[PDB]
Amino acid sequence: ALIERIDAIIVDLPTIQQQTLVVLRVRCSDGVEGIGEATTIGGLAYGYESPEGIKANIDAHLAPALIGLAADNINAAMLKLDKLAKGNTFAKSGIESALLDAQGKRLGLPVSELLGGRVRDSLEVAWTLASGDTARDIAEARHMLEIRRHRVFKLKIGANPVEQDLKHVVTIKRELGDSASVRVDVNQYWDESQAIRACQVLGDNGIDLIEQPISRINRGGQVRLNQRTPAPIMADESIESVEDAFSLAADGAASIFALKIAKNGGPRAVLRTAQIAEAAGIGLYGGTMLEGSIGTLASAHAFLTLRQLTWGTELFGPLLLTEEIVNEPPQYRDFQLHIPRTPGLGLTLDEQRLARFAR
Amino acid sequence: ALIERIDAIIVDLPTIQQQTLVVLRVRCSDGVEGIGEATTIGGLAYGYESPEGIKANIDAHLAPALIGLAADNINAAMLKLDKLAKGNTFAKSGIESALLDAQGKRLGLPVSELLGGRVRDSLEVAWTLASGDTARDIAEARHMLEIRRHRVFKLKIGANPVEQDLKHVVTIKRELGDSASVRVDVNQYWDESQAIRACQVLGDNGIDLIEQPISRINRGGQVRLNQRTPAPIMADESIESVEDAFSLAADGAASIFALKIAKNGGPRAVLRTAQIAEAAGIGLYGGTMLEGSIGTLASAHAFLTLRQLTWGTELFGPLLLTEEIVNEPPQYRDFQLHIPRTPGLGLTLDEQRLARFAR
Amino acid sequence: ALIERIDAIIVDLPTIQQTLVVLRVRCSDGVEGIGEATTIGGLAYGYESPEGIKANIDAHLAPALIGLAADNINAAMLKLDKLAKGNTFAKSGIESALLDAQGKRLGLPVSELLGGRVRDSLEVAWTLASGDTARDIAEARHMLEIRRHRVFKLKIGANPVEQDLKHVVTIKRELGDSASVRVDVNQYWDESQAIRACQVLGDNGIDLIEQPISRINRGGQVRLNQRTPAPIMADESIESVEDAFSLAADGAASIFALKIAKNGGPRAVLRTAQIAEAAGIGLYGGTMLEGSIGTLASAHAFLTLRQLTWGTELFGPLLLTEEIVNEPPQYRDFQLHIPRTPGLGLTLDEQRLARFAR
Amino acid sequence: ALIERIDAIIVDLPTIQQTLVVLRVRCSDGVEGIGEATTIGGLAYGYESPEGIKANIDAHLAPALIGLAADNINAAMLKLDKLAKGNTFAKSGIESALLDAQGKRLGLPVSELLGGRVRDSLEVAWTLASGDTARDIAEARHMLEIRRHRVFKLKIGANPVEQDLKHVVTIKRELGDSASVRVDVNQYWDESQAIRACQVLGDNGIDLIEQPISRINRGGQVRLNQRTPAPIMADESIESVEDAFSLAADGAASIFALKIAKNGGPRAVLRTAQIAEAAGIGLYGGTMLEGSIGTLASAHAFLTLRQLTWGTELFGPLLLTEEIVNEPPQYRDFQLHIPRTPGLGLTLDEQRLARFAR
Repeated sequence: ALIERIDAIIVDLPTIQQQTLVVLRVRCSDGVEGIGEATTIGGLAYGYESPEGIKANIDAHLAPALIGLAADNINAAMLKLDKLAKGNTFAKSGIESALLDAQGKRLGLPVSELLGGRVRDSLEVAWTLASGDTARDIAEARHMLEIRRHRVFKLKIGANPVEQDLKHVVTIKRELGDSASVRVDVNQYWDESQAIRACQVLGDNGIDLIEQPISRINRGGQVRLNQRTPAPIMADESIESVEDAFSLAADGAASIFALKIAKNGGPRAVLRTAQIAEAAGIGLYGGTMLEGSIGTLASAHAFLTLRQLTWGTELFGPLLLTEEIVNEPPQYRDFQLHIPRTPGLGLTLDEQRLARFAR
Repeated sequence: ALIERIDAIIVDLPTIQQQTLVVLRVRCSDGVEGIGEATTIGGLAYGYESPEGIKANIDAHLAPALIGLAADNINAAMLKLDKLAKGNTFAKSGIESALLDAQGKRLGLPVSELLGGRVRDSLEVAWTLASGDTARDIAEARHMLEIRRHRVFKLKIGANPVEQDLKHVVTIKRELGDSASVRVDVNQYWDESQAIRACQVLGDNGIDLIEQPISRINRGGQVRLNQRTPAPIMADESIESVEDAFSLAADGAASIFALKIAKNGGPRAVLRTAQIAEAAGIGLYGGTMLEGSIGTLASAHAFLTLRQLTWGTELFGPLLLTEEIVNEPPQYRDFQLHIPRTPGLGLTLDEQRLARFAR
Repeated sequence: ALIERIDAIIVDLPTIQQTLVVLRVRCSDGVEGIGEATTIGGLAYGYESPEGIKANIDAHLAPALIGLAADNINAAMLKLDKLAKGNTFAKSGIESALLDAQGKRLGLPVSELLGGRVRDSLEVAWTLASGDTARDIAEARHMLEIRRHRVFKLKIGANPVEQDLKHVVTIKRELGDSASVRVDVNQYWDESQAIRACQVLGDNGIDLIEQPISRINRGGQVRLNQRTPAPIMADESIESVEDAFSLAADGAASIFALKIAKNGGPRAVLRTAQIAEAAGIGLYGGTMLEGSIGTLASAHAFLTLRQLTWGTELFGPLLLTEEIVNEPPQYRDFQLHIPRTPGLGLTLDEQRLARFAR
Repeated sequence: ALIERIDAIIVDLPTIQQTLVVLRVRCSDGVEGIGEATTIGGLAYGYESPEGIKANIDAHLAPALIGLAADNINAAMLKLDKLAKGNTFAKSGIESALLDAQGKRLGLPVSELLGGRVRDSLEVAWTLASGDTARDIAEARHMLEIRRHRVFKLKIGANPVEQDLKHVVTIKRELGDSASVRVDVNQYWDESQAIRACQVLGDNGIDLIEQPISRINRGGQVRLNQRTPAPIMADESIESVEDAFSLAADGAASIFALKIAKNGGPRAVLRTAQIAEAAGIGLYGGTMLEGSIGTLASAHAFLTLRQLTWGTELFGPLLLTEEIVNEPPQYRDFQLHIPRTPGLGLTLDEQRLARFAR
């Protein structure tokens, strides 16, 4: 089987205002087509790759290089892209995901099987409390706990005065008590001078982990916080490649790594980061860039092969979408995401919805 | 335009007993004259440069080297002074300030514009509670808060027994509560054996940051305190040059840097320190050597170009003066210092007051 | 003066082809600023490709600046940093254009806007690219003859080590003291290969070794910086100003190559240059092979530096057969000469722009 | 397909004897996978001996896998990690057999199961073992003559330093550029001896120095990695994948020897290989002198690596006079050629298996 065609479609989907995704379709000579997803959050704010640049680069450089190569030699295809292109992990993630989807369908096996074999069939899924209103957040958390959908919550902070964000988080934790795990994500917003007292308060008031309190540019401060923060520090934005992860582990910059296929280069590349982490004794967390079912499931097939994910995952992207361009709704039940053992990613494109939302 | 003349005038001004300033006047061939200020605190106690030495060095070495050079090539003039003179940052600060003032007037642009462009028009201004009497300090702080002049206060400590200074500060903080930010400046007075418990008490009792607890000679202790003090440590006296700042950031000696044009070599030189800080993720604070409006405004035009100043500034020098040798009183209103977009520093000399206070 | 419109045009020029991205920033006061965001061969030398650069300027970068004050460049650039991470080549092209418009507006050269120059010309190196030893030596001798270049660079690492080594050493052997010979490995070797390679190179009079190993091996660069008999230069290890700080703090290189495209503009490159100065690191004016516009923006910044120990490699325009600029760069007596005219001192050749635009 | 039975058979083969442990994993779907757990001379080169390997597979390892899904190798291997610590040789033999059965099942070669190959053959070194200088040079010249090997390894450290040094240098002196000469000290020297030895070696064109000192001297390897003029290779310092991480984090070697037996299988060795790639470390395909089965399992993994700077030493089968496999390894033109047939592309020679089994 040879790679015959690769399409990159930008889609704008409505949310509970809209999430933009880059859907990849790779048609192989044997009639099999694989699908993948390259998604990011708000244009360029969460990465150098935007949906437009991703499409531009796939069309102009990445796809032309693969047409005519064997579909079933995923290693050769990706190694070729690395040689031709520096970075561009989001784009490479979608392509790898599509190639793995296609190979799974072709052999009748699920992607996790191609990746070695699963050790579980479901994954714990956290939930971001996003209203900004403390009371609403508490109400929402209790509701999600009642319907058994989530029991691990995450608050995004850093954009308001430190004391304001602190008050918010500590209040939600006191109210929920030991009924739920509460974590925070600062997304590099604080500088070390701010993080010093903040991490102390958070750690002292029951917050389980602090995700990326300061900027990736301050490597030394990450090492110091990793030694002094009462709550463990998780690296997210500091990881923009498998080599970054090695670098962070050697320095003792964090005790937990967020695993994101988009920042590593696909399902196989995230397993390298995970393995570097495992070799050094660093805890794992299944991360997301809020992708729909394709990218969420591609991430999921990889995480199912992992020995332990001490902190669970945050694969809730599909729950934020009102519409999807896939026909099979994901299974969220009893605090987890359940993954089928069907061929490939086990997804089928909703051609009607794809045409409607494509731009 | 060529630099035609440079005068260095020592002036003794009355305070709320007196502050000595070195006023610089640079006359260029096109009729434009720029003004600058080289000021220090109490002779030689806060630096190697005294008003007398500054005047001696400007007259004998620094000025002669610039006469006849182009007024509008500030980079060439300063680089020339560095080649001819080691250190002498206070003197160089006044000259740069005067050269930037002159160039701004010449092109009709404010100094901040020459420095790249402002991102704000006003700056938060802290206030030093100096009576030494706890009760008076509390009374003063409440008054300044009431008239909306200051909401960030700083206590200078280190000269009395540790417990005495500690009691003083903690009492002022308990009384003011969350209505004001309270910070301390030890000016290198403690040794590390003292700072260990002191920083712990201060940090535990609501003090936001500790400025220069120990001597610049103990680099290792600054690194340790930066890791163990509950409240972030700010470097001030450890910075006597742009290279010192780089050195301190590489060592992880402090999480905040006080920015002073006098200790760096002028407005442009302080931007280098700030940039080294920004590149390493270190927080910034706009410092002062208690200069009048000229040096305060020269400092201000530089700080307005900075992305963030997590800790505000302490540009309150003019408020301590009963008389000034400048005609335009500075704008302090609603907790801040407001900076005009007028040419140069936007100041004019009060020739009558200058003649009267010159010595 | 407000920013009214920003045009990003992809142009393919023939070489002795090179794809450039030309920026045109028109301001409400009638002043137009021009800039250039250029890379080498698609995505092989950076994360940005001409197509992605344009896509991003058109969809994100430019929209954020329309209506802003054209004269407050710091404010404009700080806005792009907030809306987009990375994207240094695009950001560089935009800043260059702003500084150009501002120079024209004030009737001052970009170098003055950046503080004031300390020199009027920069030493320029030349890359011997035939791949043939006799041919390279003949080319170098010629450049030396016409007094155009006396510093030559050799791109190696893509052939068996011993071959590349034999090549470089022969060239230096033949030229001797008449020239300065340097190599650029562009991250091709691994530490195990560079150990002996660096030793051999240094022992044979090569002045410097540019980026021998990959930026991913920080410990190796630190080791090579301490053991290589010839100084190690960082190039690809620098992808932002903070990287420069990081490398400096680690003692990973004794020389930093300075490229506006990799840092984000003539101002961002000065931040990198100053961090290096504060640490005692040697400087080198680098290039991404841009035409005159990009080369001149780089130049105006390099003219303000107290010292460029290893000179520059701003020979970019020389590789081109045609330019979309009206003023050809002045290359004479081993150097590039920069006028004191307003802005970048360049104007668009509308006719040729339309011809090579795509 | 479930795992139905696992047989571990000790076989002694004559050499130009070597004891191997052959694994036969039979699955419920009729597919049989074969593997090999081999070490050199009892317990002198590892913690596992043929007798202990068998004892442990029979009493612990195998019982835990009976009934499990044959096609979920990761799940099976993670089970062994939990029930038994260490035991990499046994674990390696088992994984090799599973991958073989899975390749046969799917009709795909093991290299494809591991991701897909980037080459069809691997460069193979040869160990000159007569111990006699003239004899070694004659042997090397011959291998070069028949185009079988051009890279030779010399095992030293068991004689007075000056003697061993004199030996190696003479061989390199005589062969010159016609060949790549390397040494393996197998932890024989102490740091005080390696200081001068490494210097002399490097000065005389030896390409690399494999494991000069003991894994117990971490600081020394870090020092030797910074001072030795020739690159230092880690072999015995690697006894698990985590060790590889540790050595990489410390900057203890610039090259890692890759051996499935020391890491735990073709998959475990890829984990080690990738940690090395992430750090900029050079790779070398190593061996524990296994016959075709072990050599092929190693090979299929090495074919997926982007780069093996120093080649391999998969000459194991060549040392044997008889094999219990039906397909002889294809050694030609300095390399080992690996087919694309299902699994390891090998089948058991039942007749010979029974003859040499013990």
